[PDB]
Amino acid sequence: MECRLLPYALHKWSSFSSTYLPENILVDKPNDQSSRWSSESNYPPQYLILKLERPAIVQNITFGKYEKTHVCNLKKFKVFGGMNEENMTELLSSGLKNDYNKETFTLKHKIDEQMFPCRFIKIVPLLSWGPSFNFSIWYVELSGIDDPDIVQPCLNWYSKYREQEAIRLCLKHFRQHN
Amino acid sequence: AMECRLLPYALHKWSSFSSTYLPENILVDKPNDQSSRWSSESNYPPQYLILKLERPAIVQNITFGKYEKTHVCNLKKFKVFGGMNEENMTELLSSGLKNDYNKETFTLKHKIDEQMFPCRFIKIVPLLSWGPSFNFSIWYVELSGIDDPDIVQPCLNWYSKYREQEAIRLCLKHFRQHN
Repeated sequence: MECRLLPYALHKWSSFSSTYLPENILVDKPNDQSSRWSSESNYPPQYLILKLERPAIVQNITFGKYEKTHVCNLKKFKVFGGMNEENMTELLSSGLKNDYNKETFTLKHKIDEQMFPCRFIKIVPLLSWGPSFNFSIWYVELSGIDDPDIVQPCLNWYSKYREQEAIRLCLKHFRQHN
Repeated sequence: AMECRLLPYALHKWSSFSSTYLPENILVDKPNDQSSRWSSESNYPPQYLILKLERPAIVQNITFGKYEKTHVCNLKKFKVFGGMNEENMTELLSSGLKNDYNKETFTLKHKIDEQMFPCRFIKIVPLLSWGPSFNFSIWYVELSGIDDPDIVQPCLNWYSKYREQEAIRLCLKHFRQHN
């Protein structure tokens, strides 16, 4: 197989505090207490939306950390993904250890046995290890399959799937509201 | 049976209103009362009234009352829309009133091909006063058409099937425009 780092850019964010920029998640510098995104508050919604350079089967997410334990670290978070910003699919619900060790998590990337691609990944912090302090994310690395020979047929399948679901739900909702 | 009849309505939403020129003033036909009108707060868009019928109906006409004298606030141009909900309403009429003291009645679009369709909401959108200066004013509105449930219910059933087809067409058009 091949599994590759999937580059991304920061696309949207709920908020940020001071100089704790969304873009700080791009670099792994546990050596620097300011190299993180921090939300402005812990009240929802808070999130970062990452836009991949190209669509990919997004298989893992890796979170870096600070050199020491940190109150702002995410005790709980969710990850969503989709081909656009709206209607994203939940890919993961978990949490980080409050330590200085990088952690990698498998993301949902199949429906039944068929792989599906994302263009956007949304990280939703839910709980900090110390309840008061803003949510912080130090570093995010996405990995998966970006080989077009795999991604393209998955995109084709997934476009049809989402179209069928849109229709089914369009009519379901149309008929409920009548 | 199936006479064109007055269709009662209530005021549902409005863009704005000036001072005591309430949206509800369109419910009463009092041509000697200069204050018996809805007036928008300004003429900048969008301005509108949305009327909610008591029951769904085939809305066939709209009648506008007037003041006893000519008035600058009278609608030189206006449009009317209607729908089963407030969103995605259909244009039913684009016209204008005479600057006189005569009530005017206009036929509204109420068929798609040969099939009648019903509305629950009617939106009146003033566009021009006679009038360039003064705010948009509406003195009195009367809706008329068929509200006999033996006509309206089957028409609603058909229209739901029609709207479902259009929803599907547009859903796929919009899904496919976003590759």
